[PDB]
Amino acid sequence: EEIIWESLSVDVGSQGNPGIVEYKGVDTKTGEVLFEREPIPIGTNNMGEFLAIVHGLRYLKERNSRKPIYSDSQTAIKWVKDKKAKSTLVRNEETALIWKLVDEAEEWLNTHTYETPILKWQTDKWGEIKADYGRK
RNA sequence: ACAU
DNA sequence: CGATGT
Ligand SMILES: [K+]
Ligand SMILES: [K+]
Ligand SMILES: [K+]
Ligand SMILES: [Mg+2]
Ligand SMILES: [Mg+2]
Repeated sequence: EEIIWESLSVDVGSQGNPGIVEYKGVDTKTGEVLFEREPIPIGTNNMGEFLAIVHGLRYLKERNSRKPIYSDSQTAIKWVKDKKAKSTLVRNEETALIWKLVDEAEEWLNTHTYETPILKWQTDKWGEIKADYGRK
């Protein structure tokens, strides 16, 4: 089982969990940063991981790219497969933004098609995903 | 347990 | 040490 180097890798970064959430996507081969989301003041690790995959899907579809996406998040991979982010985060005025983005990401999944393979990055075998923030 |  | 998730 080898790395598919012709791929996009995504990851969340946070200050606290729940806390400030951001995410980015990189070229797995080169590490070039292809997109970065502006920090969202409150969210969870898994909401951010989910938004990162969906953004990757949208980014690759817009560019007519058939590359797969790597994520290290078992949870977010399943949420994308299900088209449903089963987060426990309370809904209130401070979490409104992240929940709006998550709701809109689900809605995009429910209105668009893609063949993009969404693959588990095998951290145990390969080290940290190339999109990692270096904060652990 | 496993994945973050 | 705490948290988010299956
Ligand atoms: K990190
Ligand atoms: K990890
Ligand atoms: K746990
Ligand atoms: Mg991650
Ligand atoms: Mg990481």
